[PDB]
Amino acid sequence: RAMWTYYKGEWREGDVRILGAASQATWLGSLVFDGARLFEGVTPDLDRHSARANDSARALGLEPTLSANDIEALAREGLKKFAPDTDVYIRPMYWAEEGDASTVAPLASSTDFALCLEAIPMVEPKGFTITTTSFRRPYLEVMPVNAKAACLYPNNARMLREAKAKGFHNALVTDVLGNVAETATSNVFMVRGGEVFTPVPNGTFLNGITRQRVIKLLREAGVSVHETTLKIEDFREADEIFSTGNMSKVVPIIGFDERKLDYGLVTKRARALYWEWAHA
Amino acid sequence: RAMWTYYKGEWREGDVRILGAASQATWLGSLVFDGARLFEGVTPDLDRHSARANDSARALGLEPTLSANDIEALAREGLKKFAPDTDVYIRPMYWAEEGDASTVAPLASSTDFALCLEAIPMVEPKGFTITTTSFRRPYLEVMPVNAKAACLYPNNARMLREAKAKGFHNALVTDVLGNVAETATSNVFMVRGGEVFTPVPNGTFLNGITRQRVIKLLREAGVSVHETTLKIEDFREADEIFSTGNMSKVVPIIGFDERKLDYGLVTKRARALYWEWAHA
Repeated sequence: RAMWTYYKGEWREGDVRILGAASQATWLGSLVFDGARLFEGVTPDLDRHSARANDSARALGLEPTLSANDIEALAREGLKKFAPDTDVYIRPMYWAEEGDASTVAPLASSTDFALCLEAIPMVEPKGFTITTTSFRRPYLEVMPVNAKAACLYPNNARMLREAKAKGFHNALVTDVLGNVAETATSNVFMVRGGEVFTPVPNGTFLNGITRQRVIKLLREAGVSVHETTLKIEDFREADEIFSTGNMSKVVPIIGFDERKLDYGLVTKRARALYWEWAHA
Repeated sequence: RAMWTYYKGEWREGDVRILGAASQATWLGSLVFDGARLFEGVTPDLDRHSARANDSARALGLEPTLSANDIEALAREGLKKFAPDTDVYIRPMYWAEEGDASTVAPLASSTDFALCLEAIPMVEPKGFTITTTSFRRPYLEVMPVNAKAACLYPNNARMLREAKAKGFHNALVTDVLGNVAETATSNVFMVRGGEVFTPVPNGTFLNGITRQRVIKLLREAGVSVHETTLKIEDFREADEIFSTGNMSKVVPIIGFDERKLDYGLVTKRARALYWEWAHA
């Protein structure tokens, strides 16, 4: 429950109201965000997550108010406000307060910032199940998909609602071509014949920072990782399925519709490799 | 600058911060809104706009807290707080404060409400110009487009930015099939041979409340109105082009790229007919 938010030059505790009833971002959707993690005393790829927040802001027509180093430095300061050995979820946020002459389009100079830190214990994942969804990923021509932006997630939400209705935690999501992109909440991986396969980045989903780190570590450990075009059929044949993302880094997928799947060895190795590097 | 906002059972003037740093809606995009208008002492179709706010909410997985009559009554109470002869933009808003077990999907029971009234002068339009845009309308398969939702507008923002880059106010927007849908901010109409043509609803754009009113009134005045598929070429050859929407109701489009167009006679009839009905 413990929470600290940096807003208007001050660290503030608890619930901090940051968006106004007449803020452009509030009803016209310009807010972007990212996510880093403090756990077991370390903050892996905090620098990369800090940098992407600025990228996402610019991708949404905002003008980021802090350098990547500023955000990282501020994050580390905020973490100090927590009790020792407290795991924290770090969410930087940019948004426009005003619109330009068109009202709908953001006035870049009106960009504001907030950094929200929430105490969330880092727990070993028990894994989750997946099913298909009737909805698909958008693409750049119809949504700003090249950004970690709030406006993209109601799509993810309805997919999750659908999955939940069907008795599953999450959904395996395809792009408009019918090729697997990711889950409704995170990048997806599969293991087949001792090899790791993951959807090739094509811009319809975020090429996750955790994803890249895991690929890098797996290949360094001698594991073959293929970034290629994957279909639903490929995941039907998987020996293992897992996901990567900021909150828990590496999470097993223990069910795909009627096929139950074990928490696999290669997934466990991936997670082990991440933790080694994080504490190196 | 004058503003009155109803939030947590209380009216407050000026800037009211309604969305929290950790509100689900803030970084996951679940806020919906509508827009009605007070001008010259009347609030045409306030009831329809109030009702659609609940529709959009359910379309975003929210559970609206107020009936349409409740929303309208509140608006009428708030409007009394403004100085006489003040034109007001009326914006009801729904959003989720919490997410469910998935974090990303909104917890319907955590739906909250705010009604923001902004004094915005109703100006007699001189008309605006349009150009084409590289971006397209999304569709139901890839976004929850069946709602007046904040998450749908950063796409429109890109359209406006692109239009501004080419030296025009607004964009004439097509769906993925390549057919004209609307403008980046409002429904579009054209006039040809004394007949009115407007894009047929196909789910890629909002069937505006103003749009429906103008169609109804024109037909009652003996004007032929066609809801058909229109291409860019149709607007290239149009005798008149105009737009409808809550903000200014009926507005002429006086330019399509290099081609200037007059504020046409049928457009003037539409606006006159709207104002007549509005003051009835």
